[PDB]
Amino acid sequence: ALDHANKANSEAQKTIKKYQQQLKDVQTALEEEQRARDDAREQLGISE
Amino acid sequence: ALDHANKANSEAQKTIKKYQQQLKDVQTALEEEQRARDDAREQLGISE
Repeated sequence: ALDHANKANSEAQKTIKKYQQQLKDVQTALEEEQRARDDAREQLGISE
Repeated sequence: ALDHANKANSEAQKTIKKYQQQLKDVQTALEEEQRARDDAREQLGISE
C-alpha cells in the first residue's frame, strides 16, 4: 500500500514541477506582450 | 506512515489546484491584452 502510495506522490509531485515551468514562460509571454502594447500605443503617438 | 502518506497526497492535490486557479486568471490577462493589442492595430490601421 505504501509503495503504491509513495510512488503515486512522486508521480503527483512530478506534475507540480511540470506546471510551474509552464507558468514561468507564460509570465514571460506576458512580459513580451505587455511591453508589446507599450510601443504599439507609442507607435500611435507617432502616427497620430 | 500511511496516514501521514495519504495526507501528503491531499496536500499535493490541494497545491496542484492552487496553481490550477493561478494559471487560469493569468491566461485571461493574456486574453485581455491580445484583444487589447488588436485594439491598437485596428486603430493604427485607420490612422496609417
